[PDB]
Amino acid sequence: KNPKSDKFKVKRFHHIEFWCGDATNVARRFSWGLGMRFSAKSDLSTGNMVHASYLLTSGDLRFLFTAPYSPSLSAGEIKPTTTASIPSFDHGSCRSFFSSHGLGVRAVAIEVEDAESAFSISVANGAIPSSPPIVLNEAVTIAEVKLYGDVVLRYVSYKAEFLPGFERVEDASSFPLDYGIRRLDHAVGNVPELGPALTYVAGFTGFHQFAEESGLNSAVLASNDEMVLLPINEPVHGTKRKSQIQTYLEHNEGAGLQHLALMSEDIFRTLREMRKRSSIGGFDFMPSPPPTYYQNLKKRVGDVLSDDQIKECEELGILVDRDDQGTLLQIFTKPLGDRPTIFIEIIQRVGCMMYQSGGCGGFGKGNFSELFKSIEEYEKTL
Amino acid sequence: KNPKSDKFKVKRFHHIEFWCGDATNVARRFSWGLGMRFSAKSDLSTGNMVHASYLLTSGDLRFLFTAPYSPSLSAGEIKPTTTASIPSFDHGSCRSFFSSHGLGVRAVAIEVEDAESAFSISVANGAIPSSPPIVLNEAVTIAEVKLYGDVVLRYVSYKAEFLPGFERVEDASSFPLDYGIRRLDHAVGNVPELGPALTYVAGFTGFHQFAEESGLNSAVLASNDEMVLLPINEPVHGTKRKSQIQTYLEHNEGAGLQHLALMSEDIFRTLREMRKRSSIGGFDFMPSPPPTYYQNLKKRVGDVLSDDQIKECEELGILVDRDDQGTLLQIFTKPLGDRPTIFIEIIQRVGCMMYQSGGCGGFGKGNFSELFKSIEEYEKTL
Ligand SMILES: Cc1cc(C)nc(-n2c(=O)c3c(C)c([C@H](O)C4[C@H](O)CCC[C@H]4O)ccc3n(C)c2=O)n1
Ligand SMILES: Cc1cc(C)nc(-n2c(=O)c3c(C)c([C@H](O)C4[C@H](O)CCC[C@H]4O)ccc3n(C)c2=O)n1
Ligand SMILES: [Co+2]
Ligand SMILES: [Co+2]
Repeated sequence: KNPKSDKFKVKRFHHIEFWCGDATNVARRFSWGLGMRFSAKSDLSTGNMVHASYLLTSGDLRFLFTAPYSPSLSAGEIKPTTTASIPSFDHGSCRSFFSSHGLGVRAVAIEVEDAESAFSISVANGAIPSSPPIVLNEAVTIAEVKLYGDVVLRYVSYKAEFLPGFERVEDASSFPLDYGIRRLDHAVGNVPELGPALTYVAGFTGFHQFAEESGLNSAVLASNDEMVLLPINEPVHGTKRKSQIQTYLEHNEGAGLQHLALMSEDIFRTLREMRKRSSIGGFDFMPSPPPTYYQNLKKRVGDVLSDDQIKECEELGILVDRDDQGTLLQIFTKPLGDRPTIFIEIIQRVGCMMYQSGGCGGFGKGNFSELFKSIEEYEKTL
Repeated sequence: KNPKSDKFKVKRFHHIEFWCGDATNVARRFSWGLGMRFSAKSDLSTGNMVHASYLLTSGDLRFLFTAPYSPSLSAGEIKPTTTASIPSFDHGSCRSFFSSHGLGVRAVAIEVEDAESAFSISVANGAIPSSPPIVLNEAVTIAEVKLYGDVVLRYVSYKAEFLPGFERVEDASSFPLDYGIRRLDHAVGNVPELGPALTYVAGFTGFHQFAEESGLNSAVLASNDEMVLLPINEPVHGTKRKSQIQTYLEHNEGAGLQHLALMSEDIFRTLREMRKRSSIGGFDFMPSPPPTYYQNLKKRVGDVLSDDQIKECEELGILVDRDDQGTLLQIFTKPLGDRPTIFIEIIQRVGCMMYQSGGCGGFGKGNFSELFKSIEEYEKTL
């Protein structure tokens, strides 16, 4: 069931903004590790005395990395005279976020039909305002409401190239890296209590519940065409192994974004390229499932994947799940930074052709049982 | 003249510590960009609840990257019960340093015969104490005094593997990168007033002055065998072009470390490898001198470098200077992070064979005039 109850017209995920201590070093690391090109900038060289912001892109995926300069460079400015290209930016909010949470996602940005109306309707329906609608160069409108913790849901709408005040990046600095990642599939929050978090967010968006012992409860909120997908997790206490959601909350100092799932047009090539770079500046992946997991794939998805394609999943540590509608290939990175908090998921979906409907195959919930069983079978085998 | 007036026995540069917002991302970026291997760690996986510290090495060059965790993880600790592996670390000092200065060098560490005696003699001779001598596992002693700004001169001495509490890094995480960098040649501070800075540092070390219109005055302090080299710069005001030292002080919020000069055993190979990676996660270099500069090298160092070796300098943007004792090959990176503050110099020295004496060829002061003249000649040519 999809009641299509969005209270305002939502299009697609637009970008993700990380708040950083040094945007240059995080952006260069992510660019090499994920195969994302340097696409735009707003910094001292573009007249921005307030913050350094660098945009990486791969297909439709947009990762923004932002850090504050010394407040002294902009001390004579006021908001009417600001040189910041992102008017919601605040030195104090950014420093406090990073000191509290470490490196992580400040903004989950979605493109909407009209950011001013989305902001008003959201707030009229319970959203806590964070930054009011601001029109940039009579061209782009941006507004922000609280999502969970210190993460904001950012609305952006365009009259008709990222944002005014950003400059497109010089070719020599723009190496055309590409490992096959094409768009953001979903963005996942960890919270202490799932119920109130869902009620808040579904309350002000109209997003509906998407139909779907290991330490979490989770549910997924979705827009009308189910292309904006926002899962939310809560911990389950008193288990044998401590909940990874609770470990997140402790190290993150509370709720925040847990993982970003990036859709690849070729998850085999993406993982080959990412794994080649894991130990030379890139990202590391979680430990691979045992061979028993891959023997069990024949019975589960042997009608979807060939023996060679299953063996390729085994070589790359790829996990596989399946819905009543489709099939899911997924893998998780180790944490992106110092703290055991945010990580990345790489994903590719098979099925649900109509274009492919959003969330085809689910989110991998079936792999909690399949991993456990396969680990037990492997332990008993040896 | 070398009076050999060190007040305590100094050996060599030991390491450089960067204070970071996220140590993981800076260390991975530096590793790929400079060809430095992941050598040791002290973090949550080693029992450190206080800070994440990662060590990169190339030859004798040691770069340490350190960031604080949430204070809540260590809130029940006291200094007698600390899990920090670096006892001078303080969450508040680190957060304040980074918020004030951005990414940069907190500690210039030198290996001494006895860190407790070096600390006592330094303080008895005017050094401002920063962290008292602390003996780690009855094996290593560490102590810190202020150098300039918020940069400390760290003393380390060994009874007889980086520091106790650090673990050597697993092979799979340790990719054996190497672009030829072998040791730290010198470390340079920017200060508002050179005179008092020199008098302070030379006062408590006994380091002597090393014998050597463009916006700076500078002088170099050196240990007895002149293998520890600490240049210090001050701005010169009222010039045509604004002093780069003054721009540093403004963006850094005061004095701090300006550049680290890394000696390569093969500066041609180092620059080839670094430039291949500039736009895929590595470091960018300053704009190359005009061809007139390289035509002028024949008259200056044609007895030192062949035509092919001069043409190789031209291909790589390498600068060349010469002493009465030796010849200097050098090049500078763009700033390492968001702010136009710290950068890196790659260097290789020819001559002064006895081993090679420290500082052979000077520090490139002759290239201020040579660059200007060659730019004027190139402008007139076109
Ligand atoms: C090393 C380690 C330690 C622990 C405690 N769990 C794991 N782990 C996962 O984190 C994991 C995740 C994050 C997902 C989804 O992506 C999420 C969806 O987007 C939203 C719905 C629920 C979310 O879980 C799916 C399966 C997972 N499976 C099987 C798993 O085993 N891995
Ligand atoms: C783009 C740009 C803009 C400006 C204002 N200056 C430059 N520049 C330099 O920064 C530069 C530096 C940093 C050095 C040494 O390494 C230092 C020694 O270690 C200590 C003694 C003095 C120190 O200068 C040598 C020559 C330099 N030359 C010729 C130059 O032109 N480059
Ligand atoms: Co997921
Ligand atoms: Co130098």
